[PDB]
Amino acid sequence: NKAISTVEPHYEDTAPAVEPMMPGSDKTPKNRNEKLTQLDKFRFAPQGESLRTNQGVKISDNQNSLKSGARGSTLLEDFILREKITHFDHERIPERVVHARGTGAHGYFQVYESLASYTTAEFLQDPSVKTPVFVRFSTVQGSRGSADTVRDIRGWATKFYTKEGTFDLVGNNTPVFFIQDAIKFPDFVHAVKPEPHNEIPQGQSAHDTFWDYISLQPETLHNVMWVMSDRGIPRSYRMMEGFGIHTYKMINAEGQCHFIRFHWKPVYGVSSLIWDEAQLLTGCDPDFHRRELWESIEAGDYPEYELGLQIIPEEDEHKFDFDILDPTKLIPESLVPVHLVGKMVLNRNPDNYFSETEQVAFCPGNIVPGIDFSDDPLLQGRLFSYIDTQISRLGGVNFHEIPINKPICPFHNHQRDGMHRMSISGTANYEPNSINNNWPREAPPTEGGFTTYPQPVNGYKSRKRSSTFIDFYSQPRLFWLSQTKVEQNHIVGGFSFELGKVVRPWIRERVVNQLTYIDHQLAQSVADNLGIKLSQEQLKHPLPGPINGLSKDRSLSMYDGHHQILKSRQVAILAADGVCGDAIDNIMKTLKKYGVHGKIFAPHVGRITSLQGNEIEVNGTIEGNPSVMVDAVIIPDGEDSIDSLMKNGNAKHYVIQAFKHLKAIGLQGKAFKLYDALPLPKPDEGIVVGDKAADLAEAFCNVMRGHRIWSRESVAQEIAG
Amino acid sequence: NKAISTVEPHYEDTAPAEKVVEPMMPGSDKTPKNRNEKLTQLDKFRFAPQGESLRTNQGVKISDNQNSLKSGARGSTLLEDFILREKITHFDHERIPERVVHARGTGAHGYFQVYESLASYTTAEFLQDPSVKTPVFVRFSTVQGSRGSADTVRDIRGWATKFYTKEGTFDLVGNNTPVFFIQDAIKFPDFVHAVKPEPHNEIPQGQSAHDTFWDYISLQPETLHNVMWVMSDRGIPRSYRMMEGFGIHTYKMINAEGQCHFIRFHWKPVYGVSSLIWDEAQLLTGCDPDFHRRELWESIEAGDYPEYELGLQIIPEEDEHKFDFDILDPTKLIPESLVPVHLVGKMVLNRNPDNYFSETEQVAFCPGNIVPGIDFSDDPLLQGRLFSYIDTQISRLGGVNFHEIPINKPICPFHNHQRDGMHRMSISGTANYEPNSINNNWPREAPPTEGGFTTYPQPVNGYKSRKRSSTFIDFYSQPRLFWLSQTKVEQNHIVGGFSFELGKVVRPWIRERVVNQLTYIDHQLAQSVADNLGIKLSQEQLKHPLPGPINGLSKDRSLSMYDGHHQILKSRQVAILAADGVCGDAIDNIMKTLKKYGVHGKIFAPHVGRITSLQGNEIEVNGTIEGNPSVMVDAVIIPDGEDSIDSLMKNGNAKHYVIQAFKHLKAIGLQGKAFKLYDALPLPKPDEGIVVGDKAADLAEAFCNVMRGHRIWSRESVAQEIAG
Ligand code: HEM
Ligand code: HEM
Repeated sequence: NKAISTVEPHYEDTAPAVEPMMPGSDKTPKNRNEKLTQLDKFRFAPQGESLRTNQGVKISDNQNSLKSGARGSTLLEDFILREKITHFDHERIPERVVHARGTGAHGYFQVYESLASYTTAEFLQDPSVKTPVFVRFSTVQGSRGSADTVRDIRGWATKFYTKEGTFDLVGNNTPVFFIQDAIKFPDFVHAVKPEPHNEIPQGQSAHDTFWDYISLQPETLHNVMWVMSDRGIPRSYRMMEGFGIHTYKMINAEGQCHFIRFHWKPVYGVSSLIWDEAQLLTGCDPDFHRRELWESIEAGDYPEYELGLQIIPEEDEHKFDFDILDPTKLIPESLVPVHLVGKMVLNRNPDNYFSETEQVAFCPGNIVPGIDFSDDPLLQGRLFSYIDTQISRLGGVNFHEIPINKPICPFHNHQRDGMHRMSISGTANYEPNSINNNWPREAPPTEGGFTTYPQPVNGYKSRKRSSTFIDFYSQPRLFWLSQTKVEQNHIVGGFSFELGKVVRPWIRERVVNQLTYIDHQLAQSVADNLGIKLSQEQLKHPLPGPINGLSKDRSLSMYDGHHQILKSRQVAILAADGVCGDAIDNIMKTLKKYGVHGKIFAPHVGRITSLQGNEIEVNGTIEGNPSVMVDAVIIPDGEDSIDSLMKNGNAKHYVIQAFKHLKAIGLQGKAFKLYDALPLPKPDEGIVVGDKAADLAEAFCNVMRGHRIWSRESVAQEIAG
Repeated sequence: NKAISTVEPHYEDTAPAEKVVEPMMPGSDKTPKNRNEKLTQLDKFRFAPQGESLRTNQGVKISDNQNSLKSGARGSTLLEDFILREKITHFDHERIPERVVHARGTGAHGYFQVYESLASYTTAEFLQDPSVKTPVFVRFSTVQGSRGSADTVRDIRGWATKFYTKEGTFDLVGNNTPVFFIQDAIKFPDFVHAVKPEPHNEIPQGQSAHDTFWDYISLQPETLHNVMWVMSDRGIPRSYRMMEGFGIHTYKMINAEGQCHFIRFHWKPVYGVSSLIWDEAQLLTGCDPDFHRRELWESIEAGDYPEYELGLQIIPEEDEHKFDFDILDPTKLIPESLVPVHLVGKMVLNRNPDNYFSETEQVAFCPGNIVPGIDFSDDPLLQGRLFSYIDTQISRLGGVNFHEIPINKPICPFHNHQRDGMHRMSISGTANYEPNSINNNWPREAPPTEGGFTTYPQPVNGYKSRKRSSTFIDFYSQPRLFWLSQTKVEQNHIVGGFSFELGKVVRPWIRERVVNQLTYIDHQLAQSVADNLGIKLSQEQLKHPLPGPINGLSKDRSLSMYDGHHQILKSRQVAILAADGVCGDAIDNIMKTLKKYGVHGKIFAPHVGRITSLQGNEIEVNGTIEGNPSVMVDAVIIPDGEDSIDSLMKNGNAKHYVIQAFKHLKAIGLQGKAFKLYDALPLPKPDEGIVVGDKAADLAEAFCNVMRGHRIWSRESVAQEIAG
């Protein structure tokens, strides 16, 4: 009778008589902006509402097709079924051709002080204006189901909804790109994408065709160095840098042009995973970066970034040992410093991933008055591409009427029709007209009408790479020389693991040969790893010289040049029934004092009982949340807890793995027994042992500030875990 | 200077000269002698660029593929650069929508052969003549995840087979379990939405382990049977070569005399049924998301061709109502010990695609694509499916002419009066209506006795109504049947699947409602899962009524993967761990003993290229220990060599290799000083799955015979304690 009712219409309440992830409107409705307010009209509230067809007809039985009898044939006249299945059948739209895998969030931007001296852009004029933003973060190679923590460039697209136009800063998490001229983009992407016969491999550049292309195109080496480094595996989108890469122009009210490069510097520091850890994480949480960003917004650890600019007066364009118009060159911050000019806060998750994140459309050609393009030949080709791709991705030329894509300022023009036209126009569809007195009207430049800066143009129509672009190794060498030794090793690790998966040996030898033109130690280390004998002529290949008297730049090193923030990090607390309850409380309160999140992982979900008899709510099982998902591990005392964990292979392995991943491990009291029973060397600077819980946790927090125990790395390679 | 030359047009060779296992290649490169009538049809659409110029799509030679046309070498890019715009345009529009379900998939060409004429059951031409080789294209897939998601997830596996027969293309569109989750097509979007990533955050990818899925399960007990299958190890197959397939639905077959037989389709693999274990499967998605796709492609390049026997359960029309379940209910299987499976033919997949997008991505299957001799039953799930596959393909493949895409074309004639539509390839020149006289009514209808399709005149009696058939209201007997048929090991893995999945469900009332549903299936099942979830079952929950036997059945052997099916040794993979100083003759005798049983040995060393034996000889290695962990192999063997052992004992991944392969119940072979490495690990007294010997070929022989059991299940209780 009750089983019978589950296949009959459901007319009664199904709701029962720490919290899950929820839509932003449910969880942070108080965080608002002008764009979110515009989106409210498109939001729905089915509470108290009947289930209905798309035409507004109430449905009585959502459990059964209309048939010729209870056991009969389904009838073609069932329009309810056919409308339902039909909508389902056509849910999917094409994924982005690159950066298919991504995640989005709303926030706002504030300029610190008017930049009128350098630009007329309205969203950079008034420190009291809160300019809404939408940001999509992404990887690049993988399709939309691929894993978050792969080794890849990360895309970083910010849509500023300004009162005089929508401006898109479409950048990456490294300051250079792989290629110089847009014409090569499909060649480079085809090389990195899965190979066309077997569509293997997903979310990895470790295959023949990528390294083949690298080996024939030395311009790629600079960005390859970045992605072979630990920059290629950020800990979190909240903890990477961001760059527009291209040189743009900035025009002020006098008509004076400054060359400009955009930056985002994360308030939460710059931190990365390690390769083995990253790869494991694609296994146990392929949504790690999306989830972490979603949950950091719900926690209050709101992503914050400072917008920076490198500012170069027009007359200084030719004073560097590199073309500022070359997208494989960066401008070292030692020569041209980054002025922090404003701040972005991400503070609201979307309600519907598809409506907002999937359908959002960015393009670098989406500039606003006060900003202009440069002759960077990568950027020039990009301007064509973004609008064109969106024609098929979002089904036509009205994608700007999709609510996430709408400006918040007026947008009157003479364009008409196209697929899924939302607007209803009633005035003259041509300019000049008199029948409507020529409204809407062109705006004079002094009124905000966009104009192009009158840069001089002298030359010959030609297909030719500028001779000033032909420098392929000096910046890779500078970036190498700027790394710490641990960072250099991980670079060598990156190249060797990736080339290890290249089948054709001549491709690996050809890449190693390229490396001998950057640094001989780097080439030698990779070669040794690949069983490659380097000739003496190779060991002696000539190395590039300093760039404007520069051979290192500290800002190019994650760990020596940037800060590590303790706040918002995650700590696994391993505990079973019988754990010391006061220990847990004391650890928790301490973690919280520094803004760190303690997660209780136990052999079962629900609650565990402390030896004091109190119940403690568990955050998940040990088996479900392995050590790769947390920054550090702490184990509280309690005889029955420790004994349970020592019988648990996963709990023992949790400690071995975190050790090998160079993470801080805290051990209280009898908990050290567990460490001592394992095949692990004796405690080092990152094994905090103590009897007092509060003391131990304070010391444990202090060790976390260092991010990882780099000195452990040598012995870590001998650990069986 | 060479550096300048790389940014100017490339007019010279780039391949290497000489002096020098094989990369994966388009099937036309590696297996051109594996032919069929379909591949020959596809030969017309292939191209040899060797010695050809680089051209626009209009055929215009390109002189400089390295630079946009600008106003000067350092100038602005000109709008007039049609070469650039054409190339970027096409790239900008490469992607098409993924399939709304089973978006992650792999395809391979092959052929089907019937054993004997099935004429007494069906007129279907491809089941009439053992001499003919019917071309097939198969697409295997997962269900939930998008196109980039990982192979070895816990999911149902899809298995669609397109038969290019001479009187029509027939699609058998199946899954790797014999039942489905839901009874009626109208529920399909609800179920799929429930299992797909949740709509606010699109989390999680390739997992049912989240609240909305198990919310749906707890409210729709019809789902429970197929949930048992996916929570078992059926949900993590070793290989698409080592799983079963089922059409699930009762279909009809119709012989030339108009007789109807109710049937159900089966695929039985020659290479047996073998599954991964969960911890292993999960690690596998991290180190190789392409694992099944790669394995299938490499199996074909190796000549370990996927082989499957088509099977038929056949039920005379008059037996329709004789079972303790409705044979039109797709949450119901027909136990093979009530109605046996009759093997009637054999499929072999023997060629890989040339272009994944052209063939695998663009192929369209639909269970509405039957041929004369086969008809539909009133299964209310199947009936809805007929509508969806054509409809979905209109947007996925860009319109109603997707049948003209080469991979989709039939190999027989196909004249009709359809016309136009987006990307019409064929050019028609005759009357476009029927009846016509201006072309004498050609193409013409075909009489049934000539092979024109006809529906078998099944009686239809009822009232127009939306109602679930009373005969479908049995949600718990077949889950119980399935549970009681598993070994205790398989039962434990089912409990672990429920517990891991429900462990990731945030809302506790959903976890409790599922555990409650399990009390109506088996009290011990519920209790084990409730223990792992911190749920205390009430006395009234443990006294919930359990269902009775099914036509006198409480167990069916075929429903157990390891008790009721075969393990096959041939085609399995073995890690041979070695470093510089390995005993060369041990590797040779191992390699040759493995070759003897058709087992592939892989030398994994601390570095790619070559290791040198103590004898002094160079050995090409298959890849690094680091880049090829133990989850990628069926078993591990460590040859002798004091310098090799000494190296691996300092390698953290080589030691973990043994530990992990031990915990994953795999067979481990150690020769001589190799055991020194084993004893130094935290592992117990060597068991039946550790083979130790000094003589290499002796040890390999005993090693291969231990591989015969697939996994060492008796080791399971101790492996839990082993430090990961
Ligand atoms: C400096 C080099 C480049 C950077 C930093 C960059 C950055 C990005 C980013 C972050 C996205 C993802 C935007 C999103 O979330 O929706 C993206 C998308 C894309 N870019 Fe690039 N890109 C670069 C170069 C190129 C080039 C040379 C082309 C080709 C001309 C190209 C074509 C595309 C296309 C077609 C998309 C997909 C746009 C869409 O579907 O919405 N980009 N780019
Ligand atoms: C017996 C249960 C079912 C089985 C065994 C099954 C099997 C499959 C398989 C294997 C595929 C992937 C085919 C491929 O490789 O391209 C598939 C795709 C699909 N199925 Fe199902 N299916 C079932 C039920 C349903 C239902 C009830 C619906 C909807 C009413 C549905 C709609 C679809 C759709 C729309 C696709 C995508 C087809 C395409 O894009 O070309 N299926 N099904």
